[PDB]
Amino acid sequence: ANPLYQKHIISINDLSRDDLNLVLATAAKLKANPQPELLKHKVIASCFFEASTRTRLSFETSMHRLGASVVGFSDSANTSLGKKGETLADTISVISTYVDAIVMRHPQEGAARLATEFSGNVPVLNAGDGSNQHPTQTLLDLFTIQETQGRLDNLHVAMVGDLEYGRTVHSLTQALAKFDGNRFYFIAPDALAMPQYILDMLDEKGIAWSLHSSIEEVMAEVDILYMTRVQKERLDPSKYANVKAQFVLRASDLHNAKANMKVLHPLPRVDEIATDVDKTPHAWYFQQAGNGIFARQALLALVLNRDLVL
Amino acid sequence: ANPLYQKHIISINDLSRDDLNLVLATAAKLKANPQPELLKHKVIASCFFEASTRTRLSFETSMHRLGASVVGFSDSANTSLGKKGETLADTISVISTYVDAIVMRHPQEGAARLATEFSGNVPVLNAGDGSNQHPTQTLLDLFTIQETQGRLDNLHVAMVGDLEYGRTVHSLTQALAKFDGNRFYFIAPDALAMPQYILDMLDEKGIAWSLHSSIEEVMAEVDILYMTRVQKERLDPSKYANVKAQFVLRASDLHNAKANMKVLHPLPRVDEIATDVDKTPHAWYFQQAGNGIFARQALLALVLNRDLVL
Amino acid sequence: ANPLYQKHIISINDLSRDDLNLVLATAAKLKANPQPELLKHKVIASCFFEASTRTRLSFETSMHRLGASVVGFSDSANTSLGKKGETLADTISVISTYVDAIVMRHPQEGAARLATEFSGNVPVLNAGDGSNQHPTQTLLDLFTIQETQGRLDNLHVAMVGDLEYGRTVHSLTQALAKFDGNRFYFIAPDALAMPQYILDMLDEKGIAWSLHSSIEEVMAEVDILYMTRVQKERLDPSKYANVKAQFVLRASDLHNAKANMKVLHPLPRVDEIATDVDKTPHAWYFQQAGNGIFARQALLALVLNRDLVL
Amino acid sequence: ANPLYQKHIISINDLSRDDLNLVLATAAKLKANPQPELLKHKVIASCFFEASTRTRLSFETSMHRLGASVVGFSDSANTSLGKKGETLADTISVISTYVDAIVMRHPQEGAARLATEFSGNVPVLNAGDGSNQHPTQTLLDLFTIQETQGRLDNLHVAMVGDLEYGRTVHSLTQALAKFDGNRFYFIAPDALAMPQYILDMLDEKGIAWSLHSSIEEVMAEVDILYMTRVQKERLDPSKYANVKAQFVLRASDLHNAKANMKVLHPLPRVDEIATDVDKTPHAWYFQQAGNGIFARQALLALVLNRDLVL
Amino acid sequence: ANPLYQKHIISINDLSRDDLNLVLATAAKLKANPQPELLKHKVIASCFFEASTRTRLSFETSMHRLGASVVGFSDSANTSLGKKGETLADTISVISTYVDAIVMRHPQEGAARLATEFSGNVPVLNAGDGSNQHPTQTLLDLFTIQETQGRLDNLHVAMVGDLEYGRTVHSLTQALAKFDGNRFYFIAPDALAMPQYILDMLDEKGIAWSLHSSIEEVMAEVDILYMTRVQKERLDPSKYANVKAQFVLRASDLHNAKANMKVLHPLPRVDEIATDVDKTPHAWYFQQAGNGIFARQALLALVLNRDLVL
Amino acid sequence: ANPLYQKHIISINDLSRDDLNLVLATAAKLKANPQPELLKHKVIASCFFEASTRTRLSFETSMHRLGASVVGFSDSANTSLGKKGETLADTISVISTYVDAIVMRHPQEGAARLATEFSGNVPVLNAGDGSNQHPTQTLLDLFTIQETQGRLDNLHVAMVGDLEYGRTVHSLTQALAKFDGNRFYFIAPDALAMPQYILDMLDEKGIAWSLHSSIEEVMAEVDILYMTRVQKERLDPSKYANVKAQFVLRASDLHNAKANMKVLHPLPRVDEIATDVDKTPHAWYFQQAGNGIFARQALLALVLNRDLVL
Repeated sequence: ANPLYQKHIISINDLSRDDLNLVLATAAKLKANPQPELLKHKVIASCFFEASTRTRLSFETSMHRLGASVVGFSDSANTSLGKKGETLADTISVISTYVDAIVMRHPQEGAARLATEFSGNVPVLNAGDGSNQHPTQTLLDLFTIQETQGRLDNLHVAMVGDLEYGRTVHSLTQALAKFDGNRFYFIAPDALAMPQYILDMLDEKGIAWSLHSSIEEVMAEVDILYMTRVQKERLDPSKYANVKAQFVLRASDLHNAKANMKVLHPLPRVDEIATDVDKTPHAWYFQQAGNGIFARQALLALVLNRDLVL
Repeated sequence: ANPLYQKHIISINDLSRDDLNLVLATAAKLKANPQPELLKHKVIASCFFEASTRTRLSFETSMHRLGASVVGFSDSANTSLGKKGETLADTISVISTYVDAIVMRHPQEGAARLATEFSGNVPVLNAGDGSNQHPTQTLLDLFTIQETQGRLDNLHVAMVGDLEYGRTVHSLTQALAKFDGNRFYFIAPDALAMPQYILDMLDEKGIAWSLHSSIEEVMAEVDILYMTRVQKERLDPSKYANVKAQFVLRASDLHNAKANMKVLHPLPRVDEIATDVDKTPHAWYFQQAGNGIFARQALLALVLNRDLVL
Repeated sequence: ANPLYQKHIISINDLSRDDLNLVLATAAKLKANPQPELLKHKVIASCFFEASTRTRLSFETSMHRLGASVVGFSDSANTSLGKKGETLADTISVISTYVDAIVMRHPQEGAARLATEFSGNVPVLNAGDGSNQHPTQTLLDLFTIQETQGRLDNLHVAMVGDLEYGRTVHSLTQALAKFDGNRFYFIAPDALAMPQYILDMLDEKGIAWSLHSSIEEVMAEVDILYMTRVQKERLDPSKYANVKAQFVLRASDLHNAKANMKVLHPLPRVDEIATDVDKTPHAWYFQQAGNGIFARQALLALVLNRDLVL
Repeated sequence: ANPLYQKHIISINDLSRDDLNLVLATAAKLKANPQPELLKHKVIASCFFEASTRTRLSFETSMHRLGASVVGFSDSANTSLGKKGETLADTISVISTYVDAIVMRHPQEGAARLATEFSGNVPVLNAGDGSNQHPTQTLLDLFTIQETQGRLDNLHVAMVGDLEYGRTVHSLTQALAKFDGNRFYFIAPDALAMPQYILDMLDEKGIAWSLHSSIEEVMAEVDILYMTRVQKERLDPSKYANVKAQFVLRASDLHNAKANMKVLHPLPRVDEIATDVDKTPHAWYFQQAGNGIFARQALLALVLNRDLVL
Repeated sequence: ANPLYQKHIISINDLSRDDLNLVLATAAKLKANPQPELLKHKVIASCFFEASTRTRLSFETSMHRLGASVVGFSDSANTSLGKKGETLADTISVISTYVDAIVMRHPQEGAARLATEFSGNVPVLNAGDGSNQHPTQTLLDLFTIQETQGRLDNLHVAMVGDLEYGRTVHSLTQALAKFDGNRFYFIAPDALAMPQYILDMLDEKGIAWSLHSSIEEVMAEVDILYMTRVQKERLDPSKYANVKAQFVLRASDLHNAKANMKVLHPLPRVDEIATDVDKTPHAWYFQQAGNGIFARQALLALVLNRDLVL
Repeated sequence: ANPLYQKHIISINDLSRDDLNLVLATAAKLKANPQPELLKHKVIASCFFEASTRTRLSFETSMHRLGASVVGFSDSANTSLGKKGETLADTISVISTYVDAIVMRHPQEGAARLATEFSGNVPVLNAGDGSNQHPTQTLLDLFTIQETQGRLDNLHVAMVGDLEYGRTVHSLTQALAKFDGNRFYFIAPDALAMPQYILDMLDEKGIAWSLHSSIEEVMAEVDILYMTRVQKERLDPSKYANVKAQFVLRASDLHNAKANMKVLHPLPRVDEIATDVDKTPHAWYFQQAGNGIFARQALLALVLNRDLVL
């Protein structure tokens, strides 16, 4: 069997570098040469306790593309005091007797991990557990970077926006740190700077990093510019306008940028990326989104199919 | 390739007569001899931004009937924006990287056409865009008429009800006007008569038409009686009762009607057709509904499958 | 053909003992040796006019496990007591022209039966019609009992809880009464005792039954302990606490119980079964749930597939 | 006594020319010299089964100005279709043992009248009974006309807007027609003409009335110009289309008005009266509204105080 | 002082036979000669945390009749489970610095009692605390019995309806039993018998009571016939089945009543008392209701006015 | 006339120091010697377009205490649109013809000020206009501080909590800055610090202020500790618990505090002040609340009564 056969996929931190490459290789294989009948006869449960339509669509598309059958549900803001009756445990306890794997998304952190403890030999794949993990987002991010730079080492990577709450970039930073020679740049409105324990983790690994306050300072020399999504509630509406215009990206900010550089963004965006960057060779956020279905196919394939055909 | 392969289907007006017959022929073929594996390995997106259960059921059935895989969503009225953050454009920009074709229904007019501008080479099929278009409803209407009369030319066709707001009949009128020798009769409570630009278009083509105020005047000599659904809000509730009883159909109104005539209705009905007409040979609205899955199969087949097997 | 081919499945009382065994035998066969392509090319409609996610999930999984395609809908608080335009009849009249079978769940009693009157030769399977029937729940119950005791006759069966409103146990009682040598024990807070017509039916068949008020009195000598779910609204919140602690089950209540005994519960449970019973050999409610997909596979298979392969 | 002592005021059509005069006379008297202790020790019920803030504030203020105490309720979007069990008749049978008079507004035509049949000796005053009557509105209208013109005979009065449903203009016309020599001018968007019973009534009394399509025709001759309120569903975007501006009265429309001309509107207005008329000497709708407290004081005074000496 | 000056009135069970008498005497006094200035310059809070219109109107009217000013609020189907943060205790702590007395009604048993622990020197009067107490309802009941019978000893009183939950009949029975020689007659639909603590209480005091199943048995002997109010969920269609008509009292049921016999019902009534009894001399429920303002005047008078001289 | 006769009271910034003292002196006079007939024969409108029960109760009590009559309304969640038809301006235009003064509370900022532009010579008093002003709150705060310290100058004042959104403290700060020798201490979780323009205003006036992060640092030396109410939505639920325990006050935090110090809080509180501080001599928030009715009496008195009697 391959290392990931029948394993739960809960947290980025539970994966070696070996693992990561394994996933990314499979993604690239499946993207080159589809296997629309790899999971024929499998039935996967798409369990979105917290609605997330862009996430469900991607994942369910991945399932069909492998020929698997899909059942599931999207929950409705919850209701009053939850499911109220059913413990999450009971819920998994039952569903794990219907299906061959579970993909779940939930507002409480740790829910995915909890499910593993009642799912028997049914693997669960975390599609988002509150503010904790979202591994396929990170995996899709990784795959996208590698595909476009040809490598995941010795890269110049910028992070921009709400770096304090932006779990997307935490995860991507963590996983890029299992790679050598990489160099980070963090761009944030001061009271939103990158949480320390990461930097501590970075210094301790010997990872070059620089805190800045405007995209310009570094634009000329980065390979990936990864933007997150600054909110109108987080910062207040007076300080917002006074410093908002550097956490917004226009094509005119790309005059001195490298011909290999791609701009990434987990989506959705609102105003943080002006639509005029869309037409440039740098915009790669839609491409990135597309790659989600390969990252997710890869993961489902590796977990449910004992030996992989590259 | 057939003329429709890889084309967007947005508006009835974008189709030639050739086109229409092409669709209708394919419908008839598929109804006679199913191809439950024609679209095996295709993944279609059922995107109902505005909920419409009778429409989604029909369309999704069509998809499974051709062996395609279906993913999608039905949106929930409006707490305020269903979307707020995401532009429709961004939403299509993303979904068009997951799937092989998009079937969408939306409250704004022009939404489907807008989608085509961001869907790349992914075809979109309009399943209703506000009060503008609903092409598969027209096509299913056409197919139903042809099947039952053997021809789409030189026919005597009645329209009844809310002819001012009833887009269903506008479209059907428009498309029947791409045919020769046809003759219309419009039945409406005066302040709800058929919009003029239609008639202008009809006079200009040399199309015989007569405005009436009761079904009786014409019942004896029509081939199709197509009823729309008069509302309790549109006309007030005092004038309603005073003229309501001629825009209601009972079996007793069918004594002098032709043995070829079928009564149509896009559905649903409330009281405008009494249940006693159900048992008669003229009731064909349920049949009509059934034909929906053939009109829609045909369209999907033509669009996604380069060369058709009649 | 087998006796159930193309038959509607509406009410437990419409089935002979022969029928029941036929279903259960098929369940057992399918569980032993899956037929993931038995219903290939069938399209089933999953119509939940009243939402019930544990019920829909189970049923839809059954469908995909037999290789059938699934379309449907879940309704939103049946907001009020109906779809305001469409009669249920019209709705079935239409749907029965799209699909090969109908699985429906509805707030009004008799809705399933009504559907049969408009569905043509399309079979309908009742997945719950208000407080009347839920036959797959009973069938899954039956199957679960037989599997674990090896027989459906001469058994010692306990029912616990809201026996006045608990339709789950009524049905199970009725169907277990088409078997010989069975002995019941009813445990209820007095003003919630088992409806009489049941008992009348039992005396008239010569069925041994005893009314009790605490689980203890009988625990030592039962083969099945089937628990229902007592509500916080039905009994008021003063009397509740004064007698609640015997309609709650702990592992410590299982010291003198038989090594063949299994505890059942249709689910979900809230507090009526403490989680400490989960780890014991008696807990079988999750197993029971899993059997749902075999009872339900069996029924779809028998109905849609003319001759069965055991 | 006084003719109105202990009488109900339910409908305009129940009041003589004398009655009308008495009310208006009293009104003016009270307006000139207040009697803040006239109803000391009375308790009045302000029963607003249908919420209407403008109307309730007026009525209640009047009660306080005369020294009475007020108790009551405004009602709400009714959960589950009402007090449901409790008849209006039981409600009025009870409330009428507490209080000295009942002022009530209700969504059903005839509610005020039914109250009197159960109120005993407690007079009930109608503040609005569905689309039937609203006598104090009419009385404040009359009072405004009389106060500014010095008279209720020999006037030139124009009604403008929705004449089909403007219950205000029906009432006012009825009333004025109890007086000699008035001449009427009716102006509608063609649609929404005047009820034929009103016109028939004018003819027997021998009263001049003319129909018109814009105000221009009539502006130079009128003494009162009364505008109705005009809903979004009362009319549509299609009949707001070529002539919707006379539906919008502007200061410019007033250049040739007689100096004495006043413009009344029962309020609220949405767009039918432009704010630039507010500054003209003809705008009188706010003043009209404040006269309501005198009409209402008058009714309450006359009805509760045996002999009302000015 | 007077014994009740500055005391809280929370529960019937806190009041002596003398207390009861004082209230009733005062009530009669006030009813006979009003003192509309007795509480001039007092301000009372009418705190209705639970909406109850009938109760609030009565209480407020009483305050006004005694010349006090009223402020307060009626509450609503509570969004998000309350003031949530704000404790009732904080609420009472604040309000009791504004006002001179608090009349409050609350959905929780014990709320009035808790209020007194924070109200300081401000008396609180209980207007309903969940299913616990409703003292003024009970006092108006006693007052009506006393006024019409000339007495509260040596009576023959029948309670009819839901005796399990009829908090009105529990209270009234308790109070009457503070008096000598009353004999009681209880009548239920078998189900819903009287609470054993009440009966046990009667036996110690040495008081005659009889159980019965219809009113016929008892009609010729009773002085008061007190009906409870009876809910749709309190009972069901199955126990409305063979004997539901004695649950519907009709004029015909009254042929042999003593001339003095009065029928009281705390109201509202839905179907349990037919409208044809309304005309009989026995019907006294509306009079009963109007007596509430005296019971309530009385309480307020006594509690706020140091020495109440009749 | 006194300076405030017939003036609108909209914003704290529209009042001199002289004004403030004038209000506070009148408050004290009225508290010492009530004038229950000062406003006899005035009618005030209590217009709460946004509901606020603690605010309405206080204000309405003030009006009754002065003998004024009160009419008004509380609005119901603004109902999606608001009032839809009526412009605020029209609403004030009308109400200002009924009444002698307007007290209003409204969700939009500037609504009070707008009212003044249509209210003629009727004074309006702002009872809260979105997040802008609430002057009677500040005034009651001021009066409470002065009464308990004997002076409004040279005081040591602490502000605690959500100092970024907490308009209550902004206003109190502003107004205290029209006094000499005062010294502030601001206690906040960093991303909620006191808005700068305030501080700028303070530096510019020469006002000593110190930013801190825990109550302890200063407890020993303050005269007023004024707490605001930190939300569970504003800060997120992970960071909340990590720093929550210093914005919570227990009695044990009061060991080294001055014998003149009083703890203030506009109310309501939830957990930010533990109930054990209630019993200490420092708790003054309920007292503070009481003072609201004198601040508010003073204001109404000064505004509607041309010359004051101290």
